[PDB]
Amino acid sequence: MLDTNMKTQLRAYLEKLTKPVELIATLDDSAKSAEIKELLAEIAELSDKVTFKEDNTLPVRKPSFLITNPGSQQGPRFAGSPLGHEFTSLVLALLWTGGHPSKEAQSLLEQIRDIDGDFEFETYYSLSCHNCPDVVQALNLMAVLNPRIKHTAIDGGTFQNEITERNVMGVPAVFVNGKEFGQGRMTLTEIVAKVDTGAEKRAAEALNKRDAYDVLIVGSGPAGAAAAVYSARKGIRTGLMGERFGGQVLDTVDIENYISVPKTEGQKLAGALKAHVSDYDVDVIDSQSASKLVPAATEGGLHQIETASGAVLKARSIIIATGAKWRNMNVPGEDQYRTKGVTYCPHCDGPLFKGKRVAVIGGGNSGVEAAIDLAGIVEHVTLLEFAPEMKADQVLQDKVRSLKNVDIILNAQTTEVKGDGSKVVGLEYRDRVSGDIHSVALAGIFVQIGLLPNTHWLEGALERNRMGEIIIDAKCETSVKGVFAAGDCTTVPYKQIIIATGEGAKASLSAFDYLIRTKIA
Amino acid sequence: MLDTNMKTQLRAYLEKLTKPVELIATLDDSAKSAEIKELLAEIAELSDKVTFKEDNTLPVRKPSFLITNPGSQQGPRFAGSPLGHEFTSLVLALLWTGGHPSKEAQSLLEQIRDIDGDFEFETYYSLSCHNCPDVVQALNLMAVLNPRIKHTAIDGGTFQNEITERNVMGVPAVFVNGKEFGQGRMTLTEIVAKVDTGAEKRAAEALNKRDAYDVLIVGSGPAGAAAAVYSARKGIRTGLMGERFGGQVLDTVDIENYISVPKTEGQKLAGALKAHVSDYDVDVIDSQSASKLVPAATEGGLHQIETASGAVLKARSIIIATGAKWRNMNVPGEDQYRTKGVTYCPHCDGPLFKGKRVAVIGGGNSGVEAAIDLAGIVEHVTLLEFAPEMKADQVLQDKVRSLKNVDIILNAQTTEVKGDGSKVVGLEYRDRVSGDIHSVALAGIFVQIGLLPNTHWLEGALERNRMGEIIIDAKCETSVKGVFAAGDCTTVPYKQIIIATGEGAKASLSAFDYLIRTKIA
Ligand SMILES: Cc1cc2nc3c(=O)[nH]c(=O)nc-3n(C[C@H](O)[C@H](O)[C@H](O)COP(=O)(O)OP(=O)(O)OC[C@H]3O[C@@H](n4cnc5c(N)ncnc54)[C@H](O)[C@@H]3O)c2cc1C
Ligand SMILES: Cc1cc2nc3c(=O)[nH]c(=O)nc-3n(C[C@H](O)[C@H](O)[C@H](O)COP(=O)(O)OP(=O)(O)OC[C@H]3O[C@@H](n4cnc5c(N)ncnc54)[C@H](O)[C@@H]3O)c2cc1C
Ligand SMILES: [Cl-]
Ligand SMILES: [Cl-]
Repeated sequence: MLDTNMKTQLRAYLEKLTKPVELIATLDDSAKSAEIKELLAEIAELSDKVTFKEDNTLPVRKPSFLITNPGSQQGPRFAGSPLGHEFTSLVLALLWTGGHPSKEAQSLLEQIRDIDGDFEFETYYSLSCHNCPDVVQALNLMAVLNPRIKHTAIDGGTFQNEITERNVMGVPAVFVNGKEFGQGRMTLTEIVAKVDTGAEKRAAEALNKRDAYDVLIVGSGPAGAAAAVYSARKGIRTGLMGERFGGQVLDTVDIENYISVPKTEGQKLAGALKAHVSDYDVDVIDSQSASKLVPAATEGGLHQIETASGAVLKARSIIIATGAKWRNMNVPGEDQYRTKGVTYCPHCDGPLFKGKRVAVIGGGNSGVEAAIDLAGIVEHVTLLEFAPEMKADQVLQDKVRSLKNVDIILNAQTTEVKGDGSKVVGLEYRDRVSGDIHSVALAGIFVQIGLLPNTHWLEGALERNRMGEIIIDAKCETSVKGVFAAGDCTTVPYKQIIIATGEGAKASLSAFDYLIRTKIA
Repeated sequence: MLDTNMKTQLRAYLEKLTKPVELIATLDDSAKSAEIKELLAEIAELSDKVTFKEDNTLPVRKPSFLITNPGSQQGPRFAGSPLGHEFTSLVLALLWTGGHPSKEAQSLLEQIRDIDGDFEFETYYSLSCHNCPDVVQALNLMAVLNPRIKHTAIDGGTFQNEITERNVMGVPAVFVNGKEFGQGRMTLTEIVAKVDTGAEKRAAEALNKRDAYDVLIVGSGPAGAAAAVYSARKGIRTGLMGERFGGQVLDTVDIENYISVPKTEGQKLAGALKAHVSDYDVDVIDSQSASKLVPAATEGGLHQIETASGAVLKARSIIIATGAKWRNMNVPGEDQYRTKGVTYCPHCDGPLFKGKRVAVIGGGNSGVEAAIDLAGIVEHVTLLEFAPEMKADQVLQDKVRSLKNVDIILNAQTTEVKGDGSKVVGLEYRDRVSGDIHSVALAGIFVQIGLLPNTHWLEGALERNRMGEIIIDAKCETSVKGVFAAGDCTTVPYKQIIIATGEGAKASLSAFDYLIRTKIA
């Protein structure tokens, strides 16, 4: 059943709905059906914009419910329990249906809304499974975005019978129009690339007719832009493809460590990178997502990059510069206070809180070192570690535990970020041991949870470490000849703009060397 | 005896004398004395500003000659033959005496002119020795700069007797005021550091009383400036010492690959780096040369940096960022056409010569790849390799030998760069096999001979590769705990401004990590 903290979190999330949401259930006399009925009734009382209706006559699984807006039959459907690890999947399905935007690439969202064709997806999950959430969330978002795409996420614990009849060997297990589609972790980009394989739009057909490149750079944040300038300066045929030019820089509000520029803005630096790239002959391709790398069958041959849009670009050398997603706490309040107290930048804004109190989320070496540094300039620091013991090396723990102005909370998970509409003013978190919720007043929150390199699409194609970073050497060479990598998606120790531009340059020079050594004279 | 090409080169060099030079010989009846007499008479006929006088009554070795200006007794003295590998040492002694400036650090020159005290140096060399030239040249420059410093460079082939009486075991062998001073390769900085050890000036005594730093950065070109910004942003006590702020950037005229800046000037970028560093609390120390690194005796202890001026700075961590000297052809015309056709930049100015002819000096992988690239955009390329066979990998040779617009000259050494007062117009070089001199008309010369990392002062203290580059890993860690390195003085594969600033940042973050792990709480 929903426990007290899930109800508290859900209420906070739902205050944000801008459009009404209706939960339509189809139930039978089973015990599980009674749990679902009680669950939906409990969710509906948390918000004025959410209502519960039941129609036991519909030709759908029992129990199951549709998440939609009044007056429509559009939306994802959950068959069985949507709690456990799918709680966040349920929260997102409610918020997106209620008008909340997705954080996915805008070009990807647009391609999903334009998908032609009918696709009925079904995904089997288990409440304890850790990789099902991403898959369920990706397909639910597609169903919210395009009425021609249906999705029913099925709880394997409730429809145990189906899992044996259909040979499901592991979760998450996805079927589309009756046939196996995929198993295991999958990103929205990879799902879209696999399903929208028909006559591609104008953009795709055009890309398919481009001549092969001497170097194609994938991703256009600072590392890729830097590579593009260096390559074009050598006069070779250069392609730079990416989702949106500028990478993380574009949305950054204040930057004070891009060497030689005391202070600039994300939009202006991104614009300057664009102007530097436009000073040369570079084919800049925007609004495209690379979905697959197919290595050259021979030395001096061509590598291929497939895109989500269905096109295939080809080149003599490749530079991967897709960056990384920066992990969130995923709690109510976080998005709203995104530029008003919640800080994700790895090495900035500390002097901003001199004389104030802050928190650091994460107890690994970076988290503990971030606390030690902040302790030197802020009035106070609260550090929250999810595990029962800090993960940092011993020597760091010993030093952080000797600082009077720092408090270490173990076995804790943030449950909410509080504000007054203008700035952050506190956070609430939960003691994993006892379930109790505690509050703490503060002006800043430094999230230092981790990074998620945008490299899943390269799985099995280039060697990566356990965290997903592409392994490179000093020359930015990968495990595949002619393929290089630069920036935050690689094993480079620190993630900064000036570091990424320097890596992009190195990768471009290595690719140039590789080209002269292998290109036919 | 002087051969025809040495006479040709010397005549070209001496056209540049601005002040008259007098060669004063003291000779005996020996055969070697007759050679010296003929040599000096031959040099004096090559220039209106050079005269030969002999005074066999002076209390100096026979044969020997003083290189000075009329009316003075100041200058270096050569005892025996000044030819063979000392030819360039003789050329420099003539030019400096004739008013030509040294390319050494200005602060170093100033310290030499201010040396108090009398020092009579003697250096034994052999005509075939390869490391004697630098030592002889360093001491000769000191004697030209300060009358209280005398130097007599002695040809061991002529004074064979002395070499056995004084136990000389190898050359170069230096004595000062009668006592052994040093043996082996030595730089001017290291010689000055060892001889000027008295009551240091005001600057030094002041430096000695500075508190220990949390990080001291040695060298203030782009890598060191970047490190300084990153360190100060962490709020630690940061010192940045260097000879002259800006490093190679300061004298660069046009820069078009500093990412995000389509085009700027060396003076302006250097100024911007200075402004970024001044936005924080960094103790910037100029006009100082590090001469020795003394590693901390214990973890968490202090490393020491000794300076040529006699001071000792100390710090918990050190970042070495001293860059590299870029090798020259060392021929008449080169200096004068420094910014007018002769290009040393590793990856710039190629499109500048579209439709024109150029040369590339150097046949290693960089030289051959530079030729292949230029061949794509210039009308013609002549590549000169000193050795009898290109050193580049086979695959590169095969490709460069298939390009019709490129000519490869093996067994060659440039002897002169020609111009019309405004721009380069050609070069002459010599065929090592036959001695013949050839000319070639052209508008550009790309020198790609090699780099000389400014790391000799670190010999034996940090591990370096055969070329003198400090070995580092991805985190910029060296072979000594708490000492990091960044930029052109390290093993980083490519030497560029944007690459160096990114490395400086990495090194600063690694030093910060090291500091939190070892500094007492
Ligand atoms: C909120 C915030 C503030 C920050 N502030 C600073 C700061 O002040 N100073 C600083 O130095 N650093 C800062 N950083 C870190 C800095 O932004 C990164 O280190 C830098 O942007 C990394 O550059 P990059 O080129 O490697 O990758 P990114 O900038 O991530 O760019 C990669 C690009 O590739 C795109 N892409 C991803 N996958 C694909 C695919 N499959 N196909 C095609 N394109 C794809 C991405 O969408 C993106 O546009 C900040 C980071 C954050 C999150
Ligand atoms: C003529 C020319 C043009 C160039 N043009 C470009 C270009 O357009 N774009 C580009 O990207 N790159 C260019 N480069 C290369 C670029 O300048 C270098 O890669 C860059 O300056 C390296 O920075 P650095 O900080 O490592 O070292 P450097 O700039 O060399 O600076 C090291 C500093 O340390 C000082 N120092 C040395 N020894 C000591 C000591 N013992 N104690 C104290 N201080 C010391 C040096 O004198 C110097 O000031 C050019 C190079 C040359 C020679
Ligand atoms: Cl940052
Ligand atoms: Cl360059």
